[PDB]
Amino acid sequence: SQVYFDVEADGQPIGRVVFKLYNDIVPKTAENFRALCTGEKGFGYAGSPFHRVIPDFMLQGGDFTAGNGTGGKSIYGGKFPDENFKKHHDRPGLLSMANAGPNTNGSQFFITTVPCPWLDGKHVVFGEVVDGYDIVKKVESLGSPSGATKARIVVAKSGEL
Repeated sequence: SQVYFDVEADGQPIGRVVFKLYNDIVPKTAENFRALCTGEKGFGYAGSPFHRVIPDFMLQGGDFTAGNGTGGKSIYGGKFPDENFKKHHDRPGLLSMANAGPNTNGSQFFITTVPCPWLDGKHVVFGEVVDGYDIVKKVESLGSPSGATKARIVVAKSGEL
């Protein structure tokens, strides 16, 4: 599956980021993300913020309940188990699940901007950027060491190709 994000910084349009999901390696993790992009469950990522952007590290988002890192939920109810760890954080431009330790996957995710081998076996990798890596770069340059954002960066519209 390929899904997309239309990103905006303080009401202003930046561009569309397109992702391919590893639906034949991590089918349940890729499905959570796909369904949250389309909003077909009546809830999902449209309108949700990138609440934590660390330059030369990653972009963290997906909290569509509270917007600050404390919320969000998966399509299976609450949190779900780590599906597997077959893919590694070996290149920039990967989608990987945020969590609160083992088997606590919900809706939060991050996008890497550098190889992160120290996250292998801790975070489930389920996709990569196939188009718009330059909008990831623009968003990244809006962050800070602390993760605080210089602008309100929102996933204004999301969907599936």
